[PDB]
Amino acid sequence: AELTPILPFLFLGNEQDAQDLDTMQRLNIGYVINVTTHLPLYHYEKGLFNYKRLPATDSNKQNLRQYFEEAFEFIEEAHQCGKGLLIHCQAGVSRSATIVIAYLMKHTRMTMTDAYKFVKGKRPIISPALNFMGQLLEFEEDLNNGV
Ligand SMILES: CSc1scc2c1-c1nc(SCC(=O)C(C)(C)C)ncc1CC2
Repeated sequence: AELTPILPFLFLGNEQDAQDLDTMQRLNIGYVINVTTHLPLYHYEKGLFNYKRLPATDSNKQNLRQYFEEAFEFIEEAHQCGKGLLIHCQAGVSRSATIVIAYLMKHTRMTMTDAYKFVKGKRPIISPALNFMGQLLEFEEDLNNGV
């Protein structure tokens, strides 16, 4: 089990990490973002967390930018209510790390590169995806130009 803490209230993991109900509970997690389409929402039957599925695939054509602000609003719900969010996808953490970096660019004032470094220092293995890097570049331009 390896639930990396990015911020005190924001956690990053893969499929295997999201199946530990005992560690999720120890970290005061009450929100879960599942950035896959086929995986189950783990522990939905226990009525312990609030969930959100961003239905995405690890494809070169997948748009994750459409989901950014739907996520940012679910993250800020947790930030305010005093609970933790787990954004998880699959082994490479390509999709979930993309959203994590995006939030750190809009709500922390970081640049894309500083965000990537911040996140790689805590979870050292984030496998690459050129499709998502391009979307972050566009997002960085949109924020500096007030959009
Ligand atoms: C937006 S990434 C970025 S910004 C500056 C650099 C990089 C980078 N990223 C990656 S892996 C991509 C990731 O982590 C996901 C996109 C899947 C979240 N390999 C190499 C580099 C070179 C240096």
